[PDB]
Amino acid sequence: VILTGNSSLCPISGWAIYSKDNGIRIGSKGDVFVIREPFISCSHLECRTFFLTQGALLNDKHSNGTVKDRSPYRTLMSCPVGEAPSPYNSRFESVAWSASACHDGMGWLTIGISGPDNGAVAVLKYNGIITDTIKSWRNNILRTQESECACVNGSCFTIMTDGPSNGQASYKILKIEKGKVTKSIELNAPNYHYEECSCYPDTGKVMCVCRDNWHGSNRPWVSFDQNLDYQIGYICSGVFGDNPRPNDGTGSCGPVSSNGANGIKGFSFRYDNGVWIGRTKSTSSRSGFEMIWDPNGWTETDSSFSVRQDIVAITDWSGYSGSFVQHPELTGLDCMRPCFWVELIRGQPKENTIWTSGSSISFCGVNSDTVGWSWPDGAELPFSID
Amino acid sequence: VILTGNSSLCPISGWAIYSKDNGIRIGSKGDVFVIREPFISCSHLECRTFFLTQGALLNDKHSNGTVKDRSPYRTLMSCPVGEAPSPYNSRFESVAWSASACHDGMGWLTIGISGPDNGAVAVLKYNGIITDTIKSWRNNILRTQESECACVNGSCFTIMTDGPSNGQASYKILKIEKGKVTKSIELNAPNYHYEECSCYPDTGKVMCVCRDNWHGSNRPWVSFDQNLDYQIGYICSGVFGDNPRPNDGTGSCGPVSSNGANGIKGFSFRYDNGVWIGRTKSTSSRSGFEMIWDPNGWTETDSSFSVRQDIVAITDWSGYSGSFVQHPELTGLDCMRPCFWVELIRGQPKENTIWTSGSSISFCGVNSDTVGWSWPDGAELPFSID
Amino acid sequence: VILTGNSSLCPISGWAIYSKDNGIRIGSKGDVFVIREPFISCSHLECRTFFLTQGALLNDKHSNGTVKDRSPYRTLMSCPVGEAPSPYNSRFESVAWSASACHDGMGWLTIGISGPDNGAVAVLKYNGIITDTIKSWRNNILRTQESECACVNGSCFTIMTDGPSNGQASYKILKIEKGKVTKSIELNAPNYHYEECSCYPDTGKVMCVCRDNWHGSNRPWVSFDQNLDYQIGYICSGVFGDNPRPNDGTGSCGPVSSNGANGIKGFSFRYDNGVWIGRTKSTSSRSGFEMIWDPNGWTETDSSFSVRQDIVAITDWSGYSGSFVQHPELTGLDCMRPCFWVELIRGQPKENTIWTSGSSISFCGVNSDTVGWSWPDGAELPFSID
Amino acid sequence: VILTGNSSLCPISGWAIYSKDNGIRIGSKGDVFVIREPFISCSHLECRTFFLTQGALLNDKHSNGTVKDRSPYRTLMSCPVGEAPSPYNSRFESVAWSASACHDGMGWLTIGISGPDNGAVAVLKYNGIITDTIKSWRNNILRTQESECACVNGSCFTIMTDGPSNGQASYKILKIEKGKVTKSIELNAPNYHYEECSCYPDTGKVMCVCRDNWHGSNRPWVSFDQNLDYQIGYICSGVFGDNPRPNDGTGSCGPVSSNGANGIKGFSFRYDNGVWIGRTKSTSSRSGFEMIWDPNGWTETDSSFSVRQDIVAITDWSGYSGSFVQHPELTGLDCMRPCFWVELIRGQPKENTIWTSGSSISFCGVNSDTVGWSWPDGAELPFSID
Ligand SMILES: *[C@@H]1O[C@H](CO[C@@H]2O[C@@H](C)[C@@H](O)[C@@H](O)[C@@H]2O)[C@@H](O[C@@H]2O[C@H](CO)[C@@H](O)[C@H](O)[C@H]2NC(C)=O)[C@H](O)[C@H]1NC(C)=O
Ligand SMILES: *[C@@H]1O[C@H](CO[C@@H]2O[C@@H](C)[C@@H](O)[C@@H](O)[C@@H]2O)[C@@H](O[C@@H]2O[C@H](CO)[C@@H](O)[C@H](O)[C@H]2NC(C)=O)[C@H](O)[C@H]1NC(C)=O
Ligand SMILES: *[C@@H]1O[C@H](CO[C@@H]2O[C@@H](C)[C@@H](O)[C@@H](O)[C@@H]2O)[C@@H](O)[C@H](O)[C@H]1NC(C)=O
Ligand SMILES: *[C@@H]1O[C@H](CO)[C@@H](O)[C@H](O)[C@H]1NC(C)=O
Ligand SMILES: *[C@@H]1O[C@H](CO)[C@@H](O)[C@H](O)[C@H]1NC(C)=O
Ligand SMILES: *[C@@H]1O[C@H](CO)[C@@H](O)[C@H](O)[C@H]1NC(C)=O
Ligand SMILES: *[C@@H]1O[C@H](CO)[C@@H](O)[C@H](O)[C@H]1NC(C)=O
Ligand SMILES: *[C@@H]1O[C@H](CO)[C@@H](O)[C@H](O)[C@H]1NC(C)=O
Ligand SMILES: *[C@@H]1O[C@H](CO)[C@@H](O)[C@H](O)[C@H]1NC(C)=O
Ligand SMILES: *[C@@H]1O[C@H](CO)[C@@H](O)[C@H](O)[C@H]1NC(C)=O
Ligand SMILES: *[C@@H]1O[C@H](CO)[C@@H](O)[C@H](O)[C@H]1NC(C)=O
Ligand SMILES: *[C@@H]1O[C@H](CO)[C@@H](O)[C@H](O)[C@H]1NC(C)=O
Ligand SMILES: [Ca+2]
Ligand SMILES: [Ca+2]
Ligand SMILES: [Ca+2]
Ligand SMILES: [Ca+2]
Ligand SMILES: [Ca+2]
Ligand SMILES: [Ca+2]
Ligand SMILES: [Ca+2]
Ligand SMILES: [Ca+2]
Ligand SMILES: [Ca+2]
Repeated sequence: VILTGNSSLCPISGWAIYSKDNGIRIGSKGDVFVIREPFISCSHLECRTFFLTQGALLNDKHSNGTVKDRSPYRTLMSCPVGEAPSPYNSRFESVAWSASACHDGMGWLTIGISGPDNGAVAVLKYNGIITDTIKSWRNNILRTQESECACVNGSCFTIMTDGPSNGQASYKILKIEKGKVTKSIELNAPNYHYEECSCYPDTGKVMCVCRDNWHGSNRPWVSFDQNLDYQIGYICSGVFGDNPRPNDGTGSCGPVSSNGANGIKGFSFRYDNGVWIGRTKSTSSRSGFEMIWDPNGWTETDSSFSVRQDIVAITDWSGYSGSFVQHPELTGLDCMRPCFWVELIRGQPKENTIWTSGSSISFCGVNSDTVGWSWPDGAELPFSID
Repeated sequence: VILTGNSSLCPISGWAIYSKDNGIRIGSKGDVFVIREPFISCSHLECRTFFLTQGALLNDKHSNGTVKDRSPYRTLMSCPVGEAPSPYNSRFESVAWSASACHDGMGWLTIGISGPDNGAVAVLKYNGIITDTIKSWRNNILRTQESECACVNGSCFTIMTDGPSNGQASYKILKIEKGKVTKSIELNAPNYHYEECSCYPDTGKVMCVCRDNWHGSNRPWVSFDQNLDYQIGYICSGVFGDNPRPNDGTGSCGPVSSNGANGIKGFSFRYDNGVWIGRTKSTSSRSGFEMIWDPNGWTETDSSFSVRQDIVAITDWSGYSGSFVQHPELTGLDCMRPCFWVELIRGQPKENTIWTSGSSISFCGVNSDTVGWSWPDGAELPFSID
Repeated sequence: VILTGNSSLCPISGWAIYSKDNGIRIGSKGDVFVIREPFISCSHLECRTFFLTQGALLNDKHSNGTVKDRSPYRTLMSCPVGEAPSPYNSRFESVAWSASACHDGMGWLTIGISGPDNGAVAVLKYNGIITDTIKSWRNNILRTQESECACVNGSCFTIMTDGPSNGQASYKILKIEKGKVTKSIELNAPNYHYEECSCYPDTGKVMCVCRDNWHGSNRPWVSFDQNLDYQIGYICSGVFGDNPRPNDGTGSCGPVSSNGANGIKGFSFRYDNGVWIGRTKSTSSRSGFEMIWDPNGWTETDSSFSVRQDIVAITDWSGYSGSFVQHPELTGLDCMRPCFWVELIRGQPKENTIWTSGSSISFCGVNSDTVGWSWPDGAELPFSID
Repeated sequence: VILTGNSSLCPISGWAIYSKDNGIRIGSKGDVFVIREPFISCSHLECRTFFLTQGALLNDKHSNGTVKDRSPYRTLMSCPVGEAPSPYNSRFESVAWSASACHDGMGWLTIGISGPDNGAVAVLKYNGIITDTIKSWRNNILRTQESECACVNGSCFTIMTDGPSNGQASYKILKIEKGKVTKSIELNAPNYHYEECSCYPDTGKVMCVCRDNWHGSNRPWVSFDQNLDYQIGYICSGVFGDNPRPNDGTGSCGPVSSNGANGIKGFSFRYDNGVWIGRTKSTSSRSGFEMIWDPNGWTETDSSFSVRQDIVAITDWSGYSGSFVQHPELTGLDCMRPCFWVELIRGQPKENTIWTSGSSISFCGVNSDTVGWSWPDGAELPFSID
C-alpha cells in the first residue's frame, strides 16, 4: 500500500495518552540505552520509537556525558513504542548524530547524518539499503529534523539546515522517493532560522513547525506541496511556543526577538486560522508541558486562547517534543490523526549526574473526552554510577 | 474470523495446571518487572499474560512500595503466558492504573484508565490504535475489571465502576465494537457493590462475578445479553467466596454483611444451579487457594459441597484471581472452555520488604483426571534491595 | 504436512557436531536458567532444545540444590538449538518435573507431569492447548522419557513408567493423535525395567532404548508398530551401555545384573544386527562420552566392536543423552537421519557448589568424514554464588 | 529466488558508513559476547553479522584469553547488523573455530570447522541442516575465509587452506550447491600463500583477495569461473596492503618479501587495472584504517594513487577486514554493490586486559558524496574484570 496522504487533520478536542516507556526508571537496573530524541513514526502496520544513542547503557561508565554530541559512536536505533530502549529489543538503523525517519507505506526511509562538522554526510536508507547520500553544502554542521519526515503519495519530505545556529543559515526542503532525492530547494528566507523541524502531511501537502535558534521565541513554519512550492512564516500567536521565551503578550508574523536566541525542538498543528501549540510550562527552563488551543493563533497576534491541557507539571523536567501522524491506512479513519511525543530529560545540566538521557510519553488527538494530568519521568536521581 | 461466543461451558471434573511463570524467583537475578494482576486473555491463535507495572524492576530501588497505586508511571503490558515479565519480552499496551483486555477474533481490545482520581479517563485501543475514550462520570476513581473482558459475536463487554469503594457506587455495562463504545447501561442495583469483575461468555450472553468491597463477603454477579438486558444477584452458597469472609455457614442471595468490607478480586463459574468457586483457603489473609464444586451453590444457601481441589497450600501466599476462557476457534472443541489464573503476592504488607509483586499460575477445566497439589510462588524473601 | 515416518535410518559412518550451547559458561554472567535434560526435538521446519528448569538462574540464591527434583516450581521450556537457555529467549511449554515433546508435522505435542508422588498427572498439550491428561495408575511417581517422543503418520508414541525405581514397575506405551490418547498398552515385561526411554521412528514403527534402574547394566529396548504390537529385549552386546556398568565382557539378551542397579538416561540406534551405542567413558561415574559401532551388537553377546568415536574426554563431566531424528520432510533426504544430544552436568554431587546444571552438545549421523575430539562444558567452577 | 551473480561491480567514488555496533561499549554493562571476526553476509532480504565466540561474555572470568583460539567452545553465531552480539539476540550457526557463510538466494550456507589440529572437519549446513563434511587433507589446521563466501547462479564458492602458516601450504577452491560439495580443485600455486580470503562475485566469476602469512606484504589473489578454472597473482601496487608491511615503494606482481611474514585479514576490489585497497594506516601495528583508490594498482608497481578516504584514525585500534556484496536482488540496482566491514580489536596483546574482543563498523560503496572521518571502537579500557 502507498500512503496517499490526501486526507485532512481529524477534528479533535484534546489529547489522550498513547504511550509511556519509563525507560530511565527501568534502566536503573535493566540494560537500557542512554538516549536522546525518542521520536515516534508509524507505518500502515505499526508505530516505532526512533532514538539516538551514544552506544552506552544507563548506570555504566560509558554514559559519562563529556562525550561530544556529534560523536562517531552515535547511532540511530528503533524499538517498539512504549518499551524501554534496550540492546535486546532495538533494531539498528544508521550511524548518526542527527536523524529522521518515516514510512511511505512500502518501506522505512531513514536518514542518518554522521562525519565531521565541516563535511557531514547524510546517509539515506530505504528498507535498510543505502540509496543516497547528501553532503554538507555549507560545511557547518549539516543537520535535520530529529523527528519523523512526512510522506505523501509515494514521496517523503524533510528539511535540512547547514550553517550557523546563532545567525542566518541555509535551509533545504528535500523530496525523497524510495530513498533517492528527486528534488531539493533552498528556501529564500532572509531573517528566518529553521532547525529541528516537526513536519506532518495534511491534505496532500506538508506543514513543518520548527525552531528558531537565532532570534525568534515564536516558532517558524514552512509549508509546501508535492513539487516543493512553498510558503514561510512565523506563528502569530502571542502564546509563544519556544523555550526560552518571554511571557505571553503581543505576537508577530515574523520572529519575536525577545529571548529569541537558543530554543527547543517543538511542534504545532494548524487548523485553518487556529493552532494547537505544545510547549514547556516554564519560560526559562525545560520544565513542564502543556497543550494550548488558540482558535485564531495561526494568523492573529493576541495572547488569548481557549483551551489548555496539562501534560507535565512545571515542577518536572520535560524536553524535546515532536509531531507524528497516524494515516488512514493504519487507523481506518477518513482523516489524518495528529499525535505528539515529549522527551523527558534527566541528568545534566540540571541535575548532579555524570550522564544525560530522556524517557518519553506520547499522546494522540481525539474528539472525545480527555483530561490533563502530569505524566513525568519518575526516576530517582542520582544513580549508583554517580 | 469473529468469535461467535454461542457455545456453552464445557463439562469438567477438575482443573489441570496450564502455566507457571516463576516471575519472582527469576527476578532475584534477571531483569523482571515488579507486577500486579497478571490476567490471561486469549485470541483464536495464542494466549497472553497482561499485567500492570510501575515501570520498575525487582531488586531495584524504584520498586520501593511507597509509590501510590494510581500513579502516572503505571502501564499495562503483556507477555507470553508462562514467561517472566521482563522489559525484554513484554509488549507495551497502554498507560493504565486500571485495565482490561480481550480479543474479538480480529483484534485486541485494550482498556487502560489513567489520570486523576476526580477525572480519570479510559483509553480504548483496537489493534493498538486509540479508538475511544470514556471519562469518569462520578469523579471518584473510574476503574474496571483487572481481567479479560468478554467477546460475543463481534462485540466485547466490560464493567466499569465510579464512586466509593466503601459505599454505594455506580456501575455501568459497556458494549464495545472494534474499540468503539456502542452502548452503555447503568445498573439499577441499590445496596449492591461491584468491583474488579471477572466476566466470561456463555451461550451468547456474558456472566460477570465480581467483588463487593462495601458489605458483602459473598460475590455479586451480573449477567446480560448483547442488548445489555441484565440480571443481578449474589452467589447464594454458604461456601463464601470473598476474602476476608466468615467461616462457612448459611449464605444469602444478597450481600453477606459479616466480614463484608474489603475483599479480593476473584471469580466463579455457573453451571445451571451449581457453581465452581475459586477462593483463598484462609478466611482472614490472602493465603492458599482451592476450587470448590457446589452443585446447588448458585441458588441455595447451604454450606455443603461435593468436590474440593487444592491449588495453593494455606501456608503460602496467594492473591487476586480471575477467569479466562478458550473459545472453540482456538481449541477446536465445540464448547467454551473455562480457565482461571491466580496471582501469588509476595512482599508488603505481609513480608518485610520494600516492594510488592506477584507471580502467576493458571489452570484449565477438563473432563479428565486431575489432582490437587500446591504450586506456590517459591521465592526466598527478602531480596538484597531490602 | 504430516510426517509420514515410513523411511529407514540413513546409512552413516560417524557423527558430525551439530550444536553446542555453552550454557553454563554464558550463565556465569548472563541470565541463564539452571536446567536439566536438554533434549532436542525437530519439526518439519526447525529444531528446538527442550529442558526442565526449577525457575532459577545460575549464580543466584534460588539455584540452591536443596529443592527436590519433583518440585512445584519445575517447568518445561524450549529455546532454539545452540542458544543458552534464558528467560529472554525461551518459550514456556508446561509445568513439569518429567516431560516429553515431539512434532507430528502439524503441531507440537508436549507432555508435562506434575503433582504429588502418589498421584501425578501428565498434562498433554497440542499447539499449547491442553488436550488430555493421564493420571498415575500405580501412585508411585508417574514419569516419562525426558527426550523426544516419536511420530509416525499422524500419531505420536511415548513410554510412561509408574512404580518402583529399584524393583519391578509398570510400563505403558501411549498412542497420541493431536494430543489425545487414542490407545495404550501395558507391557508384559516381568524382570524388565524401563525408564527414561529414547524413542525414534524407523520404517513405520518405533524403537525405544531405555534405562534399567533395577538390575541391568545393559540397556532394555521396546519396539512397536502403529497398533502397539510390541517386542521387548535387552541389547546383547558385551559393550555395556549403562552407567554404572562392569568392564566390557560377555553380554546378555536379558538384564546384566553386575553393577545393574541405578543408571543413566541413554540411547542406541539399531542397524539390523548391529548397534550404535552412546555411553560414558567411565564405568563408575558420569564422565566422558563415546559412540561405538558394534556390527553384531544388537543380537550377539561378544565384547568386540568396530568403530569408536570420542565425544567428551573421560576427564570431563558428561550426563544424560538421548536420541532425536530429522525427518525427510525437514532434510529433503529419502531416509531418517539419526542424531543425539548429550547433557554435560556441572555442580553437585561431584563438584563443590550449591547448584547443579547442564549444558548440551549434539551430533548428527553422516555418511562422510568425521573426527573424534572432546567437546566439554568448559565452565570454571565454583561460581561466585558458591 | 536464485542470485544470478552475472552483474559487474557498481562504479563508486567513495564509501558511506553502513553500520556500527558499539559492542564493547555496550558490553561494559550489558550481556555481550567476546567475539572475533564479525563478518557481514547478505541474502536477497537481509544482512547479518556472523562472528566467532568462545562462549564467554565481556566482563566475566570466562573471557580470560588464556583459552587457545582453536578450542572446543568456539562457535559461529549471527545477529542483525549493527546490534551488539548478545546471547539474547544471536542465533547459533555452527560449532567452529574457523568459519564462512553466504546465501545463494534460497538458503544460508554455513561452514564451521572444528576438531583437532591434525584432523579438523568442516561441517557444511544448508538452512541449518548438516549437508556435507570436509576433513583436513594435510592434517595441519584446516581453515577457511572468516568472511562471506561468494554465490553465483545457484553455486557458492569458498577457499580452504591446509598446511603451514609460515611456509608453502595447500589451497583448494570448493564449489558448493545446496550445501553439498560438487567440485573442488587444488591450486597449483608454488611460492604463493593463501589464508583468510575475502571473496566476492563479479560478472559470473569470483575474485578472492587474501593474506600471505609466509612472505608477502602485498596481498595474493585468485579468481575463477563456475567450473573452477582459475588465475592467480599478487596485487602489484606499491601501496602495500598487508600488515605488517614496508613503507610504500615499488610493488611486485609476486609476493613482496620485505616485512612479508605474518599479516592480517584484508580485502580489495578490482576495477579493470585499478584497485580499491582497504588497509591499516600503521605499517607495524593494527592501527587505523583507510580506503585507497589506485587507478593502475592491480597491474602496475608504482606507489602512486589517486584517492584516500580515512575510516579509522592511526591513533585507534583496527583489525581484520573483509568484503561483502549486496546483490541486485537485494538492492534493486543493476550492478553488484561492493561493501566492507572492519573489526576494531580491543584488549590483548596491546592493552592491559585479560581478554580480547572486537566491535565492528561497515561501509558500502556509492557513486555519490562521502567523507573521511574516524569511527573508532570507543570503549574505555580496562574493564572491572581486569
Ligand atoms: C450476531 O451479530 C449479528 C451482526 O449484526 C449486528 O448488528 C448491529 C446492530 C451490531 O450489534 C453489530 O455488532 C452487528 O453487525 C446480528 O445480526 C443482525 O441482527 C439484527 C437484529 O437482530 C438485524 O436487524 C440485522 O440485519 C442482522 N445483521 C446480520 C448481518 O445478520 C445477530 O443477530 C447476532 N446473533 C446473535 C445470536 O445474537
Ligand atoms: C547457470 O546455471 C545453469 C544451470 O546449471 C545447472 O545447475 C547448476 C546449479 C549446476 O548444478 C550446474 O552444474 C548445472 O549444469 C546453467 O545452465 C545449464 O547449462 C548446461 C550447459 O553448460 C546445460 O547442459 C543445461 O541444460 C543448463 N541447465 C539449465 C537449467 O539451463 C548455466 O550455464 C549457468 N550459467 C553460467 C553463466 O554459468
Ligand atoms: C497412515 O494414516 C492414514 C490416515 O488414517 C489414520 O486413521 C486413524 C486410525 C489414525 O491412526 C490417524 O492417525 C490417521 O488419520 C491411514 O489411512 C493409513 O492406513 C496409515 N498407514 C500407512 C499409510 O501406512
Ligand atoms: C483520497 O483519494 C482517494 C482516491 O485515490 C479517494 O477515494 C479518497 O476519498 C480521497 N480522500 C480525501 C480525504 O480526499
Ligand atoms: C568523565 O570524563 C571526563 C573527561 O574525559 C573525565 O576527566 C572524568 O574524570 C570522567 N568522570 C567519570 C566519573 O568517569
Ligand atoms: C500522485 O502520484 C502519482 C504517481 O506518482 C501521480 O499520478 C499523481 O500526479 C500524484 N498526485 C495525486 C493527487 O495522486
Ligand atoms: C454456534 O454457531 C455455529 C455456526 O452457526 C453452529 O455450528 C454451532 O452449533 C452453534 N452452537 C450453539 C450452541 O448454538
Ligand atoms: C523507600 O521509600 C521511603 C519513602 O521516603 C524512603 O524513606 C526509604 O529510604 C526508601 N528505601 C529504600 C531502600 O529505597
Ligand atoms: C514413503 O511414502 C512416500 C509417499 O508416497 C513415498 O514417496 C516413499 O517412497 C515412501 N518411502 C518408503 C521407504 O516406503
Ligand atoms: C541452601 O539451602 C539450605 C536449605 O536449608 C540452607 O540451609 C542453606 O543455607 C542454603 N545455602 C545457601 C548458600 O543459600
Ligand atoms: C543477467 O541475466 C538475466 C537473465 O534474464 C538478464 O535479464 C540480466 O540483464 C543479466 N544481467 C547482466 C548484467 O548480464
Ligand atoms: C586467567 O587464566 C590463567 C590460565 O590458567 C590463570 O592462570 C590466570 O590466573 C587467570 N586470570 C584471571 C584474572 O582470571
Ligand atoms: Ca528561539
Ligand atoms: Ca488568540
Ligand atoms: Ca467483601
Ligand atoms: Ca451447597
Ligand atoms: Ca544483568
Ligand atoms: Ca542400570
Ligand atoms: Ca560385537
Ligand atoms: Ca604477510
Ligand atoms: Ca599506482
